[PDB]
Amino acid sequence: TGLLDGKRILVSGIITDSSIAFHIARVAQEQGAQLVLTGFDRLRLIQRITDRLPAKAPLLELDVQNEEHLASLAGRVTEAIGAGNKLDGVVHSIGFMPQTGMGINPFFDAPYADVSKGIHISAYSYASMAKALLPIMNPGGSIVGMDFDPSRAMPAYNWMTVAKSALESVNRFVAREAGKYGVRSNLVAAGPIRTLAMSAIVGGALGEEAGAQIQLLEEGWDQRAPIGWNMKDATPVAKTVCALLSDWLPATTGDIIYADGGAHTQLL
Amino acid sequence: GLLDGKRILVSGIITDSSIAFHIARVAQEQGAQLVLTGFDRLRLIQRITDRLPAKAPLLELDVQNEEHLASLAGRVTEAIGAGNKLDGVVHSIGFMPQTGMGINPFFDAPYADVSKGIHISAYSYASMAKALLPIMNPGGSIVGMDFDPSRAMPAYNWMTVAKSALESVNRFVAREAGKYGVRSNLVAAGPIRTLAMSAIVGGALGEEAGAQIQLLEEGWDQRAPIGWNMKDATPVAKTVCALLSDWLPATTGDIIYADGGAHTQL
Amino acid sequence: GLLDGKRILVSGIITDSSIAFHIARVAQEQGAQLVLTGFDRLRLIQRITDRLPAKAPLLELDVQNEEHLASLAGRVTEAIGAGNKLDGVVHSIGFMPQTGMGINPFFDAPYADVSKGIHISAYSYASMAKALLPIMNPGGSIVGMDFDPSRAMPAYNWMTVAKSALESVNRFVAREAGKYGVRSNLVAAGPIRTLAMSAIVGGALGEEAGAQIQLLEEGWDQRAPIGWNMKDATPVAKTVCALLSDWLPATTGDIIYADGGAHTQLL
Amino acid sequence: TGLLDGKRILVSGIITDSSIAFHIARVAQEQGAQLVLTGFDRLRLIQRITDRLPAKAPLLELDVQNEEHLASLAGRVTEAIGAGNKLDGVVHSIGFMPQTGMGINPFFDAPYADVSKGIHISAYSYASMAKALLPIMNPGGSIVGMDFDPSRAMPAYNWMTVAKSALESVNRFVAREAGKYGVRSNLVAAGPIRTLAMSAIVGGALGEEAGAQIQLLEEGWDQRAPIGWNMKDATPVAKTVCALLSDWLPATTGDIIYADGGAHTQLL
Ligand SMILES: NC(=O)c1ccc[n+]([C@@H]2O[C@H](COP(=O)([O-])OP(=O)(O)OC[C@H]3O[C@@H](n4cnc5c(N)ncnc54)[C@H](O)[C@@H]3O)[C@@H](O)[C@H]2O)c1
Ligand SMILES: NC(=O)c1ccc[n+]([C@@H]2O[C@H](COP(=O)([O-])OP(=O)(O)OC[C@H]3O[C@@H](n4cnc5c(N)ncnc54)[C@H](O)[C@@H]3O)[C@@H](O)[C@H]2O)c1
Ligand SMILES: NC(=O)c1ccc[n+]([C@@H]2O[C@H](COP(=O)([O-])OP(=O)(O)OC[C@H]3O[C@@H](n4cnc5c(N)ncnc54)[C@H](O)[C@@H]3O)[C@@H](O)[C@H]2O)c1
Ligand SMILES: NC(=O)c1ccc[n+]([C@@H]2O[C@H](COP(=O)([O-])OP(=O)(O)OC[C@H]3O[C@@H](n4cnc5c(N)ncnc54)[C@H](O)[C@@H]3O)[C@@H](O)[C@H]2O)c1
Ligand SMILES: O=C(NCc1cn(Cc2ccc(Oc3ccccc3)c(O)c2)nn1)c1cc2ccccc2oc1=O
Ligand SMILES: O=C(NCc1cn(Cc2ccc(Oc3ccccc3)c(O)c2)nn1)c1cc2ccccc2oc1=O
Ligand SMILES: O=C(NCc1cn(Cc2ccc(Oc3ccccc3)c(O)c2)nn1)c1cc2ccccc2oc1=O
Ligand SMILES: O=C(NCc1cn(Cc2ccc(Oc3ccccc3)c(O)c2)nn1)c1cc2ccccc2oc1=O
Ligand code: NA
Ligand code: NA
Ligand code: NA
Ligand code: NA
Ligand code: NA
Repeated sequence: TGLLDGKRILVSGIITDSSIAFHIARVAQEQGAQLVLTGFDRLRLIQRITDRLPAKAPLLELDVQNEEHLASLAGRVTEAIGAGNKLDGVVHSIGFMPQTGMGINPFFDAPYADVSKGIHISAYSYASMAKALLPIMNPGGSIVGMDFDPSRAMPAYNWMTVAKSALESVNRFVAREAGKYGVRSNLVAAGPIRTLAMSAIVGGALGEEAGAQIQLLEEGWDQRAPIGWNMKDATPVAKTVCALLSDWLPATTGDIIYADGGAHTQLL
Repeated sequence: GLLDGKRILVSGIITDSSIAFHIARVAQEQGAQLVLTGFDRLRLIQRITDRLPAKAPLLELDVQNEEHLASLAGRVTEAIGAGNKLDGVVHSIGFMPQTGMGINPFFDAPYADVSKGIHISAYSYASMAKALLPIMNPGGSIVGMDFDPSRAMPAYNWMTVAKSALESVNRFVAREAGKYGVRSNLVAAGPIRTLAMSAIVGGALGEEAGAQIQLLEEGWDQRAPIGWNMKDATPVAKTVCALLSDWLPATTGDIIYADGGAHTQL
Repeated sequence: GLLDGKRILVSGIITDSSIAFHIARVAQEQGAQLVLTGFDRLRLIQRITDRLPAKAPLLELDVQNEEHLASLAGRVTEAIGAGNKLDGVVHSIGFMPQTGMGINPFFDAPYADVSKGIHISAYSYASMAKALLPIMNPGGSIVGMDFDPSRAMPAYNWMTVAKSALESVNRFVAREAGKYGVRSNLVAAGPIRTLAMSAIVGGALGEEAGAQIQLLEEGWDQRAPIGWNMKDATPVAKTVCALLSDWLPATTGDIIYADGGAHTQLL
Repeated sequence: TGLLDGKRILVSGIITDSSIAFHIARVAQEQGAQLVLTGFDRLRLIQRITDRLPAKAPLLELDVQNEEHLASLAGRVTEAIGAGNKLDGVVHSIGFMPQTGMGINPFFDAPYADVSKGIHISAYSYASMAKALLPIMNPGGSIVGMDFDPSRAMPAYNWMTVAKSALESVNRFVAREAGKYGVRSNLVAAGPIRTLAMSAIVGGALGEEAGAQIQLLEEGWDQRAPIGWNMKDATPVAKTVCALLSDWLPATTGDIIYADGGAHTQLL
């Protein structure tokens, strides 16, 4: 009956009820999965959000820049799911880039310390989480990360585009490691969705250009997408992540699935 | 069932090893009601499809025959009932004359041979979509079979060119299908022992067929981080069923790789 | 001269706006000795090729005509003199019937029309390489013209499919050409005002031809970091001459984009 | 006469006479270019090596991680070429990755501080040099960087593959900035060449397998390449860089030219 019945899945990246990770968790629970959630920094606020999910799920703290949190993660997950049990899926829905690396801030003015922090959180941490969690994953398992197609340069995304290009490369090497465990590793390249990162990181960096730039982004995406695109609806993206967490894409690994309305395949 | 209540047309069954046979079997296991299409050997195809878990009507369809295409939607509507439409369409059809394959020199394939292969293998994806889109429901899905042609390779020769054209046709079919709320995608599969692999590819390789196919399988399984078994079409069938389902609703004009991850590695 | 001493065959001249006319002009300015091929209206084509800076023999070549292809190497050898070989070949040929283009419905193009377009626009790149590789020197270069078909777009319709096929053919021609020490590559150009743009692409757009080309050009120039001028074929002709030269000796089966960098960007 | 007659070009990345940058400089000088060279750390060795070039060229110190070197670079180059003169070309031929990020060292065991150093030198510095040098470049100018095709994961290249994926993305954004000055930015993806980085960095990280792994790489590359490939010959790569520095690829920017014998377009 449920697409993920009997599956134990770790979902990182919930910060608000608009987070892509919130919708992934909601859809996964609706489909029978038992979740373990991870949150960063504002744990009291995150628990208030995760209480809105269909079912209870333990929340563990994880700052991906914190070596101690990573070294303890597998043990804390095992305590949450019970000794002897393993995870079937892991969702990396994490990203960050300082303001200097985004929007109308000049591309050449982002200092390396800022870009490095963004690449650490947005790309290297996909390898860090796989390293910590592969030893407690079952064969047939699935690791999924979130991508924003960085094949071409574009306005505002700036250094986050470089971090996503690095993340696509990391995913191909993580697939080589995960294959030793019978585990798949893939990214879902989503179209634009109204989340806290889009408003607070992207929107805040666009300044007086946010209104026009985001309208043109939204309109162009919906126009290029042969089936349209609704930036207010994360459900099609959440369903796609759940398809990769399921047993229905068993031969796909080190790859990118586009949940973008088909926009990347069209010029206009 | 993943496809409960869905009405899906599946083309391309010729034997019980056909990729379409496994797609049809998995779709039926998942609750789909099928309409099947077959080319030329209707008596053999009926005997083969009697091995599927459930009954399904078999319609004749030669994609080079304009009359078959012009009458196809009406014949499908008769099989599924007036007022009912399809939710899914699977194109699992290919052909290339021997001159366009194997050890036969690339430059020696005459255009009449290449053209026949492009007609059946690439243009017909647009033909089947033209015939069936008027009888598809919104939220529907059209899926075609691909073999990654982004880089030249031994033996695949002109079939590589037909698949490159098929990928381009798929992106334009997605533009037309979107007007109906329908998705169009290809599944690029790794190598599977089928009649086309043995008769068409192996036939054109001559004395080197066994050795070249062994080298292809071993190399594919090595490159693929999760391995690859050419004797098992089930992972490819499951991937097609995922695209026919409501679980990839935002993917269109695209290519899903069901190849063990081989295309992403060296 | 970049091409001093080189003997190069250039197909595809029909008007003095043809991308092939500008490739031939820049190649002659750079010291190359040319052999030209033309289709159908050879008397008219000779009057156009008389506008080039230097004389060049003009040969008839309809790429759908097996007899023309079978005699081509002998006719080229007669034009350049026995004992000499070609260093370069330029394929700057394309055609698609109206049904396969513009506002005409993508599904209404009959296969006979699409097949004719694929024959002329893609298979012929393999035909010309088959006919001419036997009379090419090591270090030589075959160049074809492409229009980036990696993503679908309005109006280009079935010509996009033909260019996707041409890209795949080019990778296989590189395998054959490598046996002769010859490179094979395509140049994916941005939009240039030529007879095919006006008569074929524009012809199939009905009343929207002007609006569509102006919007295509504006968007292309905006997206291209160095800009794009659709009235100037010289940057494209120079790129083809770079591939015909000895300065890209390790590039084959590939695509070089002379499009202002538009394909690598979004606006 | 010369392909680069009258052009003033800065060339970074010479360490030995096998460096790709040494062959780029030699071919550029044979084609009439006037060079300014930059070197890192081993200036006494670099000066002796550059004395083997066909013509004299000033050598300037440049450590791309040193902010003071980058801030003074344009003034130092202007002093070398004369006030009132500007550069027509810039060649970035710089790369580094700590041993943990390469060879048989496990992908997951490379600490972020090591990956970050490698990404700083190998990818971010392409944007650093463009920021420093664009104010002193003429319209019609050209910036070229060196790439190794990272579109697919492969043995041994490990985190350097991630740095090159990031560099390709950086190049597309440097093209947007360089276009404001009428300057092109592109990468050359070269096949394998026996250089100090190949022997000391890649070979060093392969341990006891260095000889066999490099032999298989060379043999396979030459087999896949329709026109073949010679790892002992950097001249085809140097000529390709000179073609991009010339006026003969005037409409190509934010792009990647493959000087790899055509290997990337084939399977065998
Ligand atoms: N919203 C979009 O349009 C969109 C599109 C494509 C891809 N994505 C990607 O989806 C993912 C989720 O982003 P979102 O849009 O849902 O925004 P969001 O703000 O809801 O989520 C971003 C998450 O990253 C977490 N994070 C930041 N630093 C962290 C750290 N040190 N350790 C652990 N977690 C950390 C934040 O706490 C937050 O939960 C990101 O990878 C983003 O790049 C988003
Ligand atoms: N077998 C593989 O390794 C493999 C891998 C990737 C993709 N594919 C693709 O999968 C598809 C199915 O091939 P397969 O391997 O299952 O082989 P198969 O021989 O089982 O199927 C090929 C089918 O094409 C049909 N066909 C041929 N001419 C036709 C026509 N005129 N009208 C209608 N149908 C026609 C045949 O009747 C047959 O059913 C093809 O598109 C093939 O290129 C196969
Ligand atoms: N104009 C553009 O914007 C543009 C952009 C990118 C690529 N291209 C490509 O450049 C090439 C040249 O086109 P153009 O734009 O210069 O237009 P054009 O009309 O000047 O040239 C097209 C040429 O194809 C020739 N041709 C047609 N059928 C032929 C046949 N049977 N045999 C031999 N030659 C035949 C015509 O005679 C003509 O010389 C084509 O491949 C085209 O697709 C054009
Ligand atoms: N050798 C190959 O097979 C090959 C193939 C493709 C691409 N490449 C690329 O070509 C470029 C040149 O490498 P190579 O193979 O000639 O090796 P090399 O060892 O000759 O050159 C590497 C250079 O990087 C310089 N460098 C390192 N850290 C630096 C810093 N902090 N500041 C400034 N310069 C610094 C070194 O001083 C050296 O000159 C690199 O980007 C490399 O990745 C090499
Ligand atoms: O990327 C663009 N603008 C910025 C942008 C991207 N997005 C989507 C998104 C939101 C939040 C994300 O999460 C994050 C987390 C942490 C840190 C930074 C982002 C994220 O990864 C992606 N929303 N706004 C544009 C692209 C574009 C493409 C085609 C044509 C025109 C275009 O115009 C644009 O403005
Ligand atoms: O493609 C290759 N060889 C030929 C080949 C392809 N296949 C898979 C297949 C079977 C039948 C197919 O169906 C059809 C139907 C109708 C008409 C032609 C084929 C089909 O499309 C694809 N099996 N053998 C090779 C690729 C390769 C890649 C990497 C390294 C080495 C390689 O070596 C190869 O030999
Ligand atoms: O009208 C459009 N596209 C059609 C097109 C293509 N070209 C360039 C070209 C010319 C002649 C060619 O030569 C040939 C020769 C023989 C046979 C067909 C074409 C050729 O290959 C390519 N010019 N117009 C578009 C309108 C648009 C408006 C706004 C934003 C984006 C857009 O994108 C479009 O692509
Ligand atoms: O990448 C590979 N091995 C490692 C490798 C790469 N290269 C070429 C190179 C040398 C030095 C470089 O400069 C640098 C500078 C600073 C820091 C690291 C490297 C560089 O960027 C690239 N030589 N050995 C392989 C690729 C591969 C592809 C197809 C089939 C099999 C394969 O097997 C391989 O072993
Ligand atoms: Na749309
Ligand atoms: Na494997
Ligand atoms: Na569906
Ligand atoms: Na522009
Ligand atoms: Na070779």
